[PDB]
Amino acid sequence: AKWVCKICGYIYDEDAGDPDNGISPGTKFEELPDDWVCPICGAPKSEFEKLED
Ligand SMILES: [Zn+2]
Repeated sequence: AKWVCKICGYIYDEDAGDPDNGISPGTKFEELPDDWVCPICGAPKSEFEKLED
């Protein structure tokens, strides 16, 4: 599953994960932290659109 920031235009890839902020390659969107926000703009995951999946 790929996600996107519908603010800044950043992207999450549940493949590539996010070890940068303590995500492993194969973590899910809503299987992220509560306090997981945008690594860029600081928009919480509430502000992250999907790429349809
Ligand atoms: Zn953002």
